[PDB]
Amino acid sequence: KSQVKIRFFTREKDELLHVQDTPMYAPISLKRYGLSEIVNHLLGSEKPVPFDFLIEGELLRTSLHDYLTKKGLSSEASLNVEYTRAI
Repeated sequence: KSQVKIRFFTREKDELLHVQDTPMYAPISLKRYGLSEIVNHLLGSEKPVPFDFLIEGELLRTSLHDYLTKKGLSSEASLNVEYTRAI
């Protein structure tokens, strides 16, 4: 119940901001800051880039947990998580 499967993608044109399609598990407690830590690690960022995250176009304003609860989904859901340079 503590983890949820996520896959990252971006519409950013900058190739250096592109991560692989690969799925991974994330704690449901994570919010924008934790998720940005994951993406910047995957990118091997020199200096960390501030990211915002969207799920099916809705800005992620709190935790993955809160999103799942709002949508009536269990953490057995697989989430398609968009990232963008911070708004």
